[PDB]
Amino acid sequence: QLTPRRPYLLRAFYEWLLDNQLTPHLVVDVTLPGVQVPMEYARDGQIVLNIAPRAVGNLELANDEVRFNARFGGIPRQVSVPLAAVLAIYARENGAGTMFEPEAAYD
Amino acid sequence: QLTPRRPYLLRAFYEWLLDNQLTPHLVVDVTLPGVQVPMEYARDGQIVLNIAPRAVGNLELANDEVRFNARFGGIPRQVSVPLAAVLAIYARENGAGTMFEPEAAYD
Repeated sequence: QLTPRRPYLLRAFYEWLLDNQLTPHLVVDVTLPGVQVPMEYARDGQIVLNIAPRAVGNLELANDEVRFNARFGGIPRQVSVPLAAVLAIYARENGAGTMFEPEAAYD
Repeated sequence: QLTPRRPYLLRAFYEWLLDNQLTPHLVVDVTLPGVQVPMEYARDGQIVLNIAPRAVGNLELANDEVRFNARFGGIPRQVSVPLAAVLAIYARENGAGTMFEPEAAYD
């Protein structure tokens, strides 16, 4: 009945990480549908994308999707990750962050 | 280690609740140092403060403290609650929300 909270938590942890001068990495499960990522880096069914302001462009941490574009292997790429497919957000350095609990809306 | 995330979590749930058209209330510990709330309404050490945009003014959910203006008992009052004293946030209509985990920075 109520919307999922995952995108809001993702935004808060993202900011939190940035304020602690950390490099946020999004952990995505590329097995799910709608996931548009550079599969060449996916391994064991999941991919870890650096989403720091520096490393990416046009970042939109929306409720429906996490979108952005960046160059991989020298090729411009447009990335789209349904929130359903967002596993966790960790800092590359320390590891601080969180794994998102499953939610009814993402079934 | 790192700074506390409660402020960011507080902001996210606050956003999440309003987006679901719910009424967010704070649950404050009036026992801690620096808490500035209209004590007349505190009950057994805690005060439930409605923080919806209407029932409040100049709401500031900063990292250090929650500040806002409101009138309690016909008299205009300034509320100020150090993040350390915020126990939980929740929707008055369905109890949706969360109680914050204790964090190091607040000992």
